Amino acid sequence: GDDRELAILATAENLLEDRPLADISVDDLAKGAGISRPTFYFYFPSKEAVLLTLLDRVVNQADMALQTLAENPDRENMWRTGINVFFETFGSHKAVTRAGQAARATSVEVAELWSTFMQKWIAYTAAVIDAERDRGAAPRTLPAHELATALNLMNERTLFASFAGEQPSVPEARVLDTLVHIWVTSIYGE
Amino acid sequence: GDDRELAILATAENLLEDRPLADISVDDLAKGAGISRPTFYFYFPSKEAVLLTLLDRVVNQADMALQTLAENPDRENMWRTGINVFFETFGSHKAVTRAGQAARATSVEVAELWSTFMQKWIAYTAAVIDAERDRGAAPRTLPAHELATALNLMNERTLFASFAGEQPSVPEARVLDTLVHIWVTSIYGE
Ligand SMILES: CC(=O)NC[C@H]1CN(c2ccc(N3CCOCC3)c(F)c2)C(=O)O1
Ligand SMILES: CC(=O)NC[C@H]1CN(c2ccc(N3CCOCC3)c(F)c2)C(=O)O1
Repeated sequence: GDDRELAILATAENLLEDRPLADISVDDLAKGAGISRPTFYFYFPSKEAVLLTLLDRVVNQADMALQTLAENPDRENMWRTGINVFFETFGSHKAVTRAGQAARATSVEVAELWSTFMQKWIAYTAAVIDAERDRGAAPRTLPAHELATALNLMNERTLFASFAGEQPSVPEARVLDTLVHIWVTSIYGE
Repeated sequence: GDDRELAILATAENLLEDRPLADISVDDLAKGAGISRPTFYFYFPSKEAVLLTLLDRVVNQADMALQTLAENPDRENMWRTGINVFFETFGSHKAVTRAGQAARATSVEVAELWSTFMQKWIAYTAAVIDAERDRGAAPRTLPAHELATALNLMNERTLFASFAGEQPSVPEARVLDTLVHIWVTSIYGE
């Protein structure tokens, strides 16, 4: 039962590494999962729903890793370890990341899923900036929530350009340092 | 001759304010332009080609405005006036901007057009950062081209989220100040 669904999900993630979702059929997904097409539709209403579940797993993986960091005890290193959660989680799931990004234009559930977790991560970013200002380590410059929004959107666009190998992009081996520098200077700079 | 093409372009930009390109037909474009459908196809092979021409006009408008600034004579104000070129140009063409962004996923000519001008604007950003470092006004921190890439991708994503009213986004009345702060602190901060 659970294994057939997992088999579908594993096949989809494996097939997404070689071609986009538009070049993958339900028959492809069923074959790689060792099931029939009617059996597929018992577990998922569409191949788009399979992607939604894959993306949901990846964004929740990143969210739970951030929560783990948040519950635990320099300033540059604090932000680097946190940004790294997203660099490593989405970089370990590049095919799903890329396909989920492109799905936002056509899937309201995917758009709402991405929007929901971006709001959460921006609010937590803003809370950390506020706490940094409260203790006197960061200056009171921009409204923290607007600063947090821009920095998070930067990371979204820059990480996914690097993972997709877009032209232009920051080389993947340089993107962590690049983002950390911009976060640290814009949060602590006066 | 030239007027019929211009009439097609004006109709498309006007129709794109109320609905996406997928909800606009060649018959819509021909009717608003006061021509027949075969006459439309004399001027453009598809409605996607009409969008390409519209976007080409907008990115060249922004590029030429930047060139005008570049040929002419504080540091925060220098970057603000330059970022404003893109805020005003694309903000005066929000429907085309939005439709052209979404077209990158399906149109190679649109993707290459956006990629071409982003490379140009990143290289010019990097050259200004370098000149700022050469004269001693900016510290030698990140490689200037990688810094320039991240900042330009930030502006792309943040401007277009604000113009589209996405959730999350920086309010349009705050996005110029937000971006200028992040550019200035990350270029001049040590
Ligand atoms: C005190 C502490 O633990 N600091 C670590 C920071 C990291 N971080 C954060 C949030 C969202 C993101 N992003 C970037 C990538 O995509 C979306 C969200 C991010 F990179 C980093 C945050 O608030 O905690
Ligand atoms: C000395 C001088 O004239 N400085 C003004 C700066 C502004 N600027 C620049 C380039 C690309 C962008 N963007 C952001 C929006 O989308 C893509 C490119 C930008 F905002 C700003 C640049 O190099 O000149």
